[PDB]
Amino acid sequence: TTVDFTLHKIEQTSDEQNTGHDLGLTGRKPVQGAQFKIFNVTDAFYQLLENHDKTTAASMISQNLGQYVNLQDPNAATVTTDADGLAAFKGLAAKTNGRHSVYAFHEAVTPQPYQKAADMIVSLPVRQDDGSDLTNIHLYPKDSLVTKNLTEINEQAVATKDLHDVAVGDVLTYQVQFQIPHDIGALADHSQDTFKYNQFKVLAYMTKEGLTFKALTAITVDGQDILKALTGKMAFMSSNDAAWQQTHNYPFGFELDFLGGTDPDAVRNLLTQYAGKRVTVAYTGIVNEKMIPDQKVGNTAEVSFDPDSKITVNGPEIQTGGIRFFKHEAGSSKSLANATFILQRMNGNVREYAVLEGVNGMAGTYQPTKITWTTNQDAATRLKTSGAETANLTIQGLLPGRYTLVETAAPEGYEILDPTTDFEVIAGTWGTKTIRIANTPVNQL
Repeated sequence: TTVDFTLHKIEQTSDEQNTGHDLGLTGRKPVQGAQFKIFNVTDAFYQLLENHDKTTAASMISQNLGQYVNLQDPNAATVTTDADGLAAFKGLAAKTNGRHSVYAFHEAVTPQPYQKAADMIVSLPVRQDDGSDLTNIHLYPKDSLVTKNLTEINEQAVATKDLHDVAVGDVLTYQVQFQIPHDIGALADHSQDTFKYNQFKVLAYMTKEGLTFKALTAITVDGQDILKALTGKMAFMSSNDAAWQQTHNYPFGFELDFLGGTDPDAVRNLLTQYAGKRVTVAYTGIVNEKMIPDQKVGNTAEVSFDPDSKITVNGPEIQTGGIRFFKHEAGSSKSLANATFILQRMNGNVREYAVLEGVNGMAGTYQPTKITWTTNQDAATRLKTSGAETANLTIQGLLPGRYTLVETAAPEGYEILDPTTDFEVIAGTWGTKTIRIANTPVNQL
């Protein structure tokens, strides 16, 4: 007599069981391209069963399957999940050497950006509220999705999306969610003293200049803050440290390893308490003067447990606005230096004026570290034009929206023509055109 195993590979995004029956239209998301191997573990299971009870025997095999079977086995039948997450092992022996057969299921390959489902075993038979046994046994393995996201801007929450308009000086809270393996505390297969896992590296980075690393806000799992307990027992590094430029050359980022630090055994035990559960690693970065327009910068995140393999996920991109002006003489393209402006906006029937930080010495181009807005007009930063050729006043790090450039003082020898120049900042770009501004020469005597 024979038996079938239908697998229903599903996505997991939270903390979470196999009745053996079909659960029908569950309304959950499938996972295609996950290879599972099958192993008959009957003999090895029953040899364990002499000393240990059934739950203990199963636990023992769940961790360290490669101890009890050969995982790199050509003989072992492999099945890959299809577009609906379906995969079936057909035609297995319901009994093996006089006992009801016990089969194990190892996820051999696990697609991006998913962590593997636990190694599960099934001891036959599975029976119902009438004593009849199943012929086809439905299993619902769970691949935990690795995510990355931008969650807060200046400590305020924001609607999740793939492209965020920022302002220079903004603090951006990013997050990386991922699973703690169910076999984290396990020892290596065929080893008494060495551990299975000896690396648990999370590596976030931008390949472009926009951000500057601030901090590592929190680490949370099961609604518990871990970081406070963790810090000093794990290897940590940001792009602010000189160690970063040796191992990487990414402009921004950080690399945390739980099992790469001073006290890896201590952490492994803590990690085991929440084994299987999903952690979240929050970190902040600040938008610097090197964040420019016509630029979309995301970060990536590389979760890994060895140098050989890694799970890579991408978060949302960020861009910021800029604008150029060309202050000229009326009826020519002669550049006019030392024309004085201030930047204005409305804030609901109320006028505000821009104050720029980190802006001294700068004349033509302005590349501030922050911008704030005051109703006291005399406190606004007075902008000066250069003698530059195609554009002699540029400003960056603005949010998209509507502004007004207000000429406070014309350059000497000239009178103001258009005192108030209304203009729109376009999302993530320098804008449609460089905005020309004429000035009338007064032929003085």
